[PDB]
Amino acid sequence: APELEATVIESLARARRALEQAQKADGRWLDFRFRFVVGDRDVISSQWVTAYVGQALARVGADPAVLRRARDWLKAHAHKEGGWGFSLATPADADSTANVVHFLSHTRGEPSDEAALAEACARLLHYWDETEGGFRTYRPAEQPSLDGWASYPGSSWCDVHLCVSALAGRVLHAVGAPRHRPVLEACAHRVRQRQSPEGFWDAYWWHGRTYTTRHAAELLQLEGDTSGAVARAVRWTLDTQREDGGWGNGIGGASTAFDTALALATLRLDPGPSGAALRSGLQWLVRTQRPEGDWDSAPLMRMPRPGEHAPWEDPQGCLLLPVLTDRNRLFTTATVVSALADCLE
Repeated sequence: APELEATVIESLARARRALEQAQKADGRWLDFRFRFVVGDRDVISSQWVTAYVGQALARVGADPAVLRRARDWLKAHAHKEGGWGFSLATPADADSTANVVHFLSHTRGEPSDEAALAEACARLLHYWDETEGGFRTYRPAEQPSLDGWASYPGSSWCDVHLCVSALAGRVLHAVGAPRHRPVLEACAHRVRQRQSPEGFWDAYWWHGRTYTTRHAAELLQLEGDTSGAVARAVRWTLDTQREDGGWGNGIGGASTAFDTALALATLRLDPGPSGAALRSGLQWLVRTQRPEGDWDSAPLMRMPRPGEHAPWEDPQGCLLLPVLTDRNRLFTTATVVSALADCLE
């Protein structure tokens, strides 16, 4: 498909530019905005978003200086303990930390870079639950936090989370250290067991059915699963594509770039029946790309109340805060860039 391939290459170039140009002078990317108290300052994600955007740009061979500035920022802005989190204004967490590992997995060979990656991996494993065979996003806090961050023992913020476990397994596969293979395989076991009969997976942190599906399906493929999980996830994905060629969140949303990118990344795992669906989804992204080179964001990430242990059962009713949008479009756009790269390879 030469005409499509050229338009996807141009799309990716414009997106890479938009992401690179959004980098702050000190190397960080900022997105997400929220707070719990009206009479306070907004929390903005620095560490998580920096790692996530960095990883996506690393994957597509973006400006090595941009990438280095971001790695250096992350090294100098780790939490005192526990790795990285939304920002230094919040506790550290497994998912932010997994994204740091994922970003650093692209920089291998120099002993300093090996040390930084091994350290990040050690921090990720702090969140590993050996008894349950999954990752908990937050560790139950030692002392009650200052502004009532919901990481206390009993909070669902500290449960084993399927979305985080799926990503963390993929990330550990990218690192490729034998010592981590046991954790990686336990993550795959958990996702295999908890796939819906329909073929999707639910998420704790994500307002939809697209996110865990994408990560869990790839994890199982990387693990060589023979149980049909990947094919069922792809069939579900094919069956849920919208008439405009995009995908939405699967819980009532219209087509978004985020959901479409996740869907495409899922389809590329089993491309045999999927070629027209891949092409139409790529066309949807090409057609809807903003002039700026990014895509429109939508409400994608949900913060459940700590007393809610199954937010997927009540996505509208579980919310501590309104569903978060990445209003700077960097998280959405980084998700797209990864999918475009996947589709070009």
